Amino acid sequence: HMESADLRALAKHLYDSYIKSFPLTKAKARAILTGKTKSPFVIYDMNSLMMGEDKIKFKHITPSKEVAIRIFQGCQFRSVEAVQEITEYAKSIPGFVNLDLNDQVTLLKYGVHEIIYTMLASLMNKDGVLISEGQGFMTREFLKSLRKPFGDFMEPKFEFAVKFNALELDDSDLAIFIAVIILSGDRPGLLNVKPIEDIQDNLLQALELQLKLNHPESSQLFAKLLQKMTDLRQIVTEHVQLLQVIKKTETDMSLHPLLQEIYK
Amino acid sequence: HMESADLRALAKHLYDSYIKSFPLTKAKARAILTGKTTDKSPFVIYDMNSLMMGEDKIKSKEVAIRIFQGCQFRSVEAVQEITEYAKSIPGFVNLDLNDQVTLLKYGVHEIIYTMLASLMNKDGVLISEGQGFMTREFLKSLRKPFGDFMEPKFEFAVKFNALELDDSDLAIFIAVIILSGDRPGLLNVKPIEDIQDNLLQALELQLKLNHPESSQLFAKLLQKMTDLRQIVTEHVQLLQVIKKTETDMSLHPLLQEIYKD
Ligand SMILES: O=C(O)c1ccc(-c2nn(S(=O)(=O)c3ccccc3C(F)(F)F)c3ccc(Cl)cc23)c(OCc2ccccc2)c1
Repeated sequence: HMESADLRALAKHLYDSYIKSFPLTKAKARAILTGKTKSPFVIYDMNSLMMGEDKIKFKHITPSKEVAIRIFQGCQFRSVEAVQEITEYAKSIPGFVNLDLNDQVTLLKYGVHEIIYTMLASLMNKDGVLISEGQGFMTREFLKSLRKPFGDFMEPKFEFAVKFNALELDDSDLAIFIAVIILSGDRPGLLNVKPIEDIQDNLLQALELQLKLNHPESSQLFAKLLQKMTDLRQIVTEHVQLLQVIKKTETDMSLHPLLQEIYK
Repeated sequence: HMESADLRALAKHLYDSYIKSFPLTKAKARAILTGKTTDKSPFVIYDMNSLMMGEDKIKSKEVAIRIFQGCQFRSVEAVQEITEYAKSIPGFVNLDLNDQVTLLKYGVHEIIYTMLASLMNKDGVLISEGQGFMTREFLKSLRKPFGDFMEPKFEFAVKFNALELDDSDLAIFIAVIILSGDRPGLLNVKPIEDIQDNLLQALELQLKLNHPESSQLFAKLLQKMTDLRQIVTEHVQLLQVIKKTETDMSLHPLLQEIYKD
């Protein structure tokens, strides 16, 4: 199908583009989280949150007065930013911009949720999550302690991330894996599935070789990573069901109509 | 890590046990569905009266209920066949007893829909050990919530069947599903994942030898476990609607235990 040297070329192409499109790489985030590097400002309670916004000025925690909502909303602000970074990255995947324009939009629409969850694990450990390009760190305990349903909104993301991180993928692995997710030929409404699965076949070959060369001791890591695509689809659907319960319950949630449109 | 000849021995073992455990194979089912055989033609059920004639030929309540009850009777039989097969998977019966139960609890339904695809084409499904064939249209036309019970299984089967797996492939794939270390409540994840590693190596080699032109079939088959998980969840939500609506309607004790939690 594809020759080994071409698969290495595709892997390197995707890695180079992944570094340019995403500001905070997994390699950099792990340096911050482990204490192996300007320590980030830590948000662990209500007062430290108040000081963090006053001193660091986090752009997702600014002008809807209740903290739990403010944080919940802040997460959606960052997610919308991440969609644009993922969209730019996808343009670098060989073949993608040659696809039918509606199919490109469909692949991004249904794939960004899975990729956001995947890449959020890079920024997490069992104790919290990096924010604002790594300058802040919000503790798991503070997040889980948010009232009513907002506390239980955050914890599932940590539970997935802890399991996903046990695979010990690095950025060069993740760049191919993210590409594989985007090129899923089973998204609803696709007009021309054939070139999408043709590209995914190439990407899967490149991921397989990448994993054997970069983790030669990690038996069947390729298979195990593919099994995580089950966890991703399952958690996205759960996430959707969680929002719908918020939307139908919480009357303090309204933003400026123009803001509501941006985050539709 | 395992040797090539050891992986071929494991595939042959599993295929052998699969033939012993499941009376209606994919190979037999396809001979029935494709026809050109006067000794294996099924009686076709497409409406009430042909169902009426079916009782006499294949051998007191509402039709949609009788059909539903029939599936649960067959589901219990399938759980029995699947449990027999699992005991033959090297290492399974050596596991902690609670884990054996847990793997079966969460695995039997994913396997049932996998092997049900073998009995399906786009127009209907074989029943009663291949003697009957019930049309998709007739099933979809059942009243209440029962009409929508089967259609998602058909939608999966049509896609899954496009992979063109045979029984020797499916024997390893089914084993991989059972030995899933991510089932909730498992006590000893590590020995389960050691077994699945061997099974995954064996499935990979099997697919390369038996489908050499079918690029990345291994990867594409594993992505199908996502479709399986979704169908189980849909089915469970349908049962709960039934439990709260049909209060004269009982489930088999074996089935009730599987669906608890
Ligand atoms: O930098 C990043 O790469 C980054 C990306 C995403 C998120 C985040 N998004 N969301 S989300 O809005 O629910 C959402 C929306 C659409 C689709 C998926 C999701 C989601 F999968 F993740 F669940 C979150 C919910 C909980 C948590 Cl802990 C994180 C997120 C992110 O959070 C950083 C953050 C944390 C606290 C306060 C402010 C910012 C960072």
